[PDB]
Amino acid sequence: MTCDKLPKVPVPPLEEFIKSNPLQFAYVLTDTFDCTTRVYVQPARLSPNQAATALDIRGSRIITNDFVGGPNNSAILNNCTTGEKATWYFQYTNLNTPNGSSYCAYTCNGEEIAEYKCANNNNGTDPLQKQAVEVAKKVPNGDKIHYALDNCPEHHGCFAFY
Amino acid sequence: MTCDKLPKVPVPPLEEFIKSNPLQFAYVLTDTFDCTTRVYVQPARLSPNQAATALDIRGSRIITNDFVGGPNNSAILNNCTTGEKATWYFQYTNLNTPNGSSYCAYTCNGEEIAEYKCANNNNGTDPLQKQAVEVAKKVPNGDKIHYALDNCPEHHGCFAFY
Amino acid sequence: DEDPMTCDKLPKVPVPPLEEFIKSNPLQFAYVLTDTFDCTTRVYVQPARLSPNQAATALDIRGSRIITNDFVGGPNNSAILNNCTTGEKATWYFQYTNLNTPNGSSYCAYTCNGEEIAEYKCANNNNGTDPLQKQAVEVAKKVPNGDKIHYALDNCPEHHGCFAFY
Amino acid sequence: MTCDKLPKVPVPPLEEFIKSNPLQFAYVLTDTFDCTTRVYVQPARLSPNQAATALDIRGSRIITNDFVGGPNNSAILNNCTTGEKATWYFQYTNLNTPNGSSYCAYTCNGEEIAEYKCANNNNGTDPLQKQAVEVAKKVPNGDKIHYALDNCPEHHGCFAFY
Ligand SMILES: O=Cc1ccccc1
Ligand SMILES: O=Cc1ccccc1
Ligand SMILES: O=Cc1ccccc1
Ligand SMILES: O=Cc1ccccc1
Ligand SMILES: O=Cc1ccccc1
Ligand SMILES: O=Cc1ccccc1
Ligand SMILES: O=Cc1ccccc1
Ligand SMILES: O=Cc1ccccc1
Ligand SMILES: [Cl-]
Ligand SMILES: [Cl-]
Ligand SMILES: [Cl-]
Ligand SMILES: [Cl-]
Repeated sequence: MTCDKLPKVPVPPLEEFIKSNPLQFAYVLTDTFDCTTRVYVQPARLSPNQAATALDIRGSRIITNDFVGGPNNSAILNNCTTGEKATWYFQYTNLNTPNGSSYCAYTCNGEEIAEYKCANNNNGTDPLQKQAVEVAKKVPNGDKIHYALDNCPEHHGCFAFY
Repeated sequence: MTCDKLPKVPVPPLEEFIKSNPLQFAYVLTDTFDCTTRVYVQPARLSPNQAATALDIRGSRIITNDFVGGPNNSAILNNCTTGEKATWYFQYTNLNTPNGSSYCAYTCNGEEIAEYKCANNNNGTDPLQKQAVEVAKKVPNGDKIHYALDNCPEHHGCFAFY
Repeated sequence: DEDPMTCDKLPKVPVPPLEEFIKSNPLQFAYVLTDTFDCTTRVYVQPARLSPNQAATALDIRGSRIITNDFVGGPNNSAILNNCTTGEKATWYFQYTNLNTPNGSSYCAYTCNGEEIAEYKCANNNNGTDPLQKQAVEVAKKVPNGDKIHYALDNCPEHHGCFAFY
Repeated sequence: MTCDKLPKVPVPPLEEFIKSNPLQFAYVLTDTFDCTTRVYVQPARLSPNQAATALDIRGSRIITNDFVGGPNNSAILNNCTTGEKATWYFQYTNLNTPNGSSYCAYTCNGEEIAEYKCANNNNGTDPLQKQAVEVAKKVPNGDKIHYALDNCPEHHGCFAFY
């Protein structure tokens, strides 16, 4: 019912995310992650810290965050343009089923949800994603969570990018 | 001597490119691809044509091209923003050695080279990349081929993004 | 048809006559990119009588702090700024202006770092009620680096008698 | 003789002040207003009280006072930071001549001059400014009054600001 008490499933192995690539966010909190494609990237072989990278792609715009495991099934993100950190958790994951992948992740501002990302690669047909959104929408600030794929730009021959 | 008669090695399997992720371009033709990270993406599970996607990331800007294999060891690109096509080839590839990956690819304007991209994930240490750049520079328009990683922006805690 | 995708492709309307800006004084920045220009009031100033270069000045006022930039017209409907404190220059443009309407003034202005937006200032004097402003912000947020653009007027310090200053 | 007996010329229309923007203070009492530029601002469109604002700008610092007309050719100020009040008068004004603008204003501690400001946009060439300063100095505490543009910071390419 409040953000700090939401579920926190274990972060799947990185390989499970990469096998899901690319995804799209079906539901998000702020406007930032509307009409967005997610790509996960393994650490560079010469990276000293071996952090993976999450790519949030909206047309010609890209938002990049290295991330690593933290306590309590957290993912600690480092914004690659600013160096600021954010602590994220997974409400649920359901990766690489025979009907594809979905998950919902979130980051808190105390008892408020500061951001929400529900990703899938199956046109939003995972029944888990429905249940999860309904729960998160009732958390403080979660009234803002909305469907993120209405009236997105037209494509020019590519399926996942525009 | 001329672009049309450069080497055309077999395109490696996609998984070889993905296992090399992420790469940087050490030598390019146009300055669009300066200070750039390359990430490859598998086709979306629901994508009708099953085209892979090359991501060309320069700080906060991303260029995306779907691609599929064509005749004569070619890759056919589809710019996701404009819908413009281009036929590309690999001069050589050397992916996933015990010293990492490098390759050089090119597209032609008849006998001149229109674009050149030499990627690696080993700080430019593959012998083959030296040989291959010197050859491509000697072709019509390869005077414009330059080292692409001079004076790039400073990072904020991420290894391969800025 | 489709929004501009990089900062270099944003619209560039004519810089209104200085006098239209001065008649809009003072304005507040509803949306900005860096945090520097949160809780900020804009005042335009004509060139001084004895100004050798006849540059106007934009004042960005945050409580008891001020940032100042001389500006002059440039090619392609640019304004070229000179930071009065550092001598740093920057080429700006207007995404739109809608000054001195029956519902007041708004505009949005920007400066690019190539294809990314480096700074963004949307000002108004009508409590953010201009529909043009809202659509301008949506377009600008979508270019590289535009995700940092944010509402700039939350949790600003308490005033002590004055409407536009604090 | 005494501050309470100084001239009190009419407050010029606000448009006359704004047409004079910007000015510098050639003489002041307190060193607070040394090396200082004056800018006048019209009331905000939605200001309920419709007070104008006087801006005192010294490098990167600014003092702001809302002001309205009051009894006896007075301007009543409201410090925007402190909420504090001052009653000021004009000793003279000489706005928008063919040689530019000048004026001198003052506020009193009874018979002592509390603060004094003489502004101009013509490098202090207005004969009226000379005579008005000479007179102000002979007032109790008017010994403090000094040429205020000695030893001011160097500029970085702007005429009226630093
Ligand atoms: O953007 C959110 C996120 C969450 C977990 C891992 C990577 C990224
Ligand atoms: O059509 C967009 C898209 C992107 C990623 C996954 C699935 C669909
Ligand atoms: O950017 C060029 C390229 C070449 C081959 C495959 C994918 C992309
Ligand atoms: O060679 C290392 C490297 C650096 C940046 C991005 C990708 C790879
Ligand atoms: O501070 C931004 C700016 C832009 C155009 C004109 C004046 C100021
Ligand atoms: O929108 C009105 C306003 C408020 C404070 C300062 C300037 C303008
Ligand atoms: O600071 C002095 C003053 C006097 C009259 C009007 C505005 C300001
Ligand atoms: O350079 C100082 C200055 C400031 C305002 C008006 C005239 C001159
Ligand atoms: Cl996520
Ligand atoms: Cl390539
Ligand atoms: Cl501006
Ligand atoms: Cl004054």
